[PDB]
Amino acid sequence: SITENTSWNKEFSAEAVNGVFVLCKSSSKSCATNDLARASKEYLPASTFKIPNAIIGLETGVIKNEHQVFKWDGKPRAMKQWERDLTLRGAIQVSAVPVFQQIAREVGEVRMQKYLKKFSYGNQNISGGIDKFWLEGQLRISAVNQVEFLESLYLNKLSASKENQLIVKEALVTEAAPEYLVHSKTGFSGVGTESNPGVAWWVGWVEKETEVYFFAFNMDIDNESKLPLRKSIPTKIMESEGIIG
Amino acid sequence: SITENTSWNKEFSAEAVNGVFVLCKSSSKSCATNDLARASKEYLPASTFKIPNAIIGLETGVIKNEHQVFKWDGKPRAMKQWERDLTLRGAIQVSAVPVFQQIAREVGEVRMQKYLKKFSYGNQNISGGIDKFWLEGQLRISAVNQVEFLESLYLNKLSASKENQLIVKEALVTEAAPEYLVHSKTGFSGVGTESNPGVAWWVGWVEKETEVYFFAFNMDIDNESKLPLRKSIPTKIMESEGIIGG
Repeated sequence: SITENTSWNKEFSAEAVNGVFVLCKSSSKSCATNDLARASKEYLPASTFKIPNAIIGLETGVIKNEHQVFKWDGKPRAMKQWERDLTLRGAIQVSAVPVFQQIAREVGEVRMQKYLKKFSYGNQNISGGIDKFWLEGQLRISAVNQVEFLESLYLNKLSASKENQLIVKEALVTEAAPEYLVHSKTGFSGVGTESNPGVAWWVGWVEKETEVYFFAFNMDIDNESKLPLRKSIPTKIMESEGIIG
Repeated sequence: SITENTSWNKEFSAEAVNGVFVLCKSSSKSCATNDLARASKEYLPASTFKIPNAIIGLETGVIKNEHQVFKWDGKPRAMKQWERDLTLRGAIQVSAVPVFQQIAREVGEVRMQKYLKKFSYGNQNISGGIDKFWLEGQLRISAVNQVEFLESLYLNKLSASKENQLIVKEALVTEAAPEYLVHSKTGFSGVGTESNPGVAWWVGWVEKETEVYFFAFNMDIDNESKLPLRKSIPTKIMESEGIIGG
């Protein structure tokens, strides 16, 4: 049961951001958001899709194990940060699209469709090209569905081996302290246009002491300069709730 | 095979210390140390023993899974740091004794002995009391053996399920950046005296870009103020090797 916390809009009004934050304590049965309507509205997942794509790559054997190195062929890539050999974790953490485009091609449409049905992943529409459906195609997922999916992963309840779920979880670690641990992933589809803006995401979970909080944030974005808000707005909200290391 | 780099002794002498650092690139077939003799000398593992103990706990079913919460009964602990409920990761990282003493008791001496044989864990001598052999007992392990054991864990080659090895590995993450990840564990037997020192440890591995480095450090400790050197000396050596920065 999700409730609407109107005070959480304060953090969005300052930057004139149209977006949504969903935060759940312990389980997805206890959630709150700044915007009930937008919470279940579906958007391109962009690089947040690297989470299911990595699990599927491991499940199908396309990715051998957690120590696979994705070698760079020396050919130009869109971001300099991607122009190097990367581990599975590195490729996820730097959001190396071309690595995951090749994984998706090797998985193929039939297997991709099967796993997204098992994972209950959004509208499950992978039309738009096997290497671009999550970037510019027809796939859509809401913030609420992201939290449901992440909770499954946290609990090892996805239809995949526990080993493969654990591998992907360590790849998502982004903040670590003795009694505080964050697993998270960003996404950014691009800037679209003023009338049809892009979308930016931050999704994950926080473990503080013996509690766990699942979260998903998205926002409309038409100016790349606003990108950091995808982390700072959720972080400010979480810190205001005492979720801090 | 392991080579000696005496130029590293500088980093220890400056600060009072008698100790050893072992550092290996890619595998334990490419290792270097400041002191070959001390690299193979065996010392009490102290809380570095939480690594095998946790794996054994999971393998035997004593620890249920990665999400088990170790609840505090309310009775006082040596430290207030531990008078709280802890996850497995928390119990490893705040180095919560009583949690691991109970795990050891439940595992029992016969099973504990069996797993330390499978893991080739030091002198495999667990006499001294089942809940204190790694803290005050007869168990000893060298820095070289620590690296070998950690490399096996990294590769999922210990005699344990891959799932349980993965669970324990996430619990050991202590630093995280996109292309830099550290798994590590400290240990400290106590502050001894100048003539009968305690031992302090830092062991782990660093994944930097697509390379991996295994490490194990120990030092004699006879002054409480010197404890942080267990991280700063290895850090300085690793920085000199180009691992830390760029």
